[PDB]
Amino acid sequence: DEDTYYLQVRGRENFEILMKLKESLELMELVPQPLVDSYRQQQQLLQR
Amino acid sequence: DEDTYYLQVRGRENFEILMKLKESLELMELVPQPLVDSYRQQQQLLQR
Amino acid sequence: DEDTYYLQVRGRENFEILMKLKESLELMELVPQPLVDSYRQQQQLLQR
Amino acid sequence: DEDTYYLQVRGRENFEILMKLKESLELMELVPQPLVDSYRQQQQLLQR
Repeated sequence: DEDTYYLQVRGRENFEILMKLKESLELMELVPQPLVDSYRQQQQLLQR
Repeated sequence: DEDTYYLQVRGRENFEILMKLKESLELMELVPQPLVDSYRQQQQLLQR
Repeated sequence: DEDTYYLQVRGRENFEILMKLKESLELMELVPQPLVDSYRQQQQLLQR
Repeated sequence: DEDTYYLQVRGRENFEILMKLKESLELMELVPQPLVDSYRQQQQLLQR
């Protein structure tokens, strides 16, 4: 139990923010791991 | 068309982040407007 | 170490989605617990 | 004005949800456009 799930979200504004996020989170699995690591490094520089 | 929607999210980690968010976004409608305005002020102080 | 944090987000679209979310998540602490429980119940009805 | 921004988020749980999201949203720019389009198609199948 960890595959696709259904998220009931009320309100267009709310749905859109999460929908774009669902795409960002889901797509993060389709981005080459080595390329994500590099980004994490650029981000590791400063969380500010 | 702006009521509750269904968001298919794959991966437990992904689902949990959005699920907690769905709750935060949805609940934001149940928090007294005047009280949210006050918070926005405290937040308006600095986005840093 | 769990108070306010700084999140560096690149891209306006990205910043806005998270900013509105920061407000939703942060405000969730300002909404009466008993009132949130009631919502969670309405949400507990179905995650679909 | 649309580059990196700073998001002040209070509470570890809150910060973590948005932080992982900041990474997902930001990384979405590093994932080949043609590959994202394919995903969007798989997602276009059903929003349920």
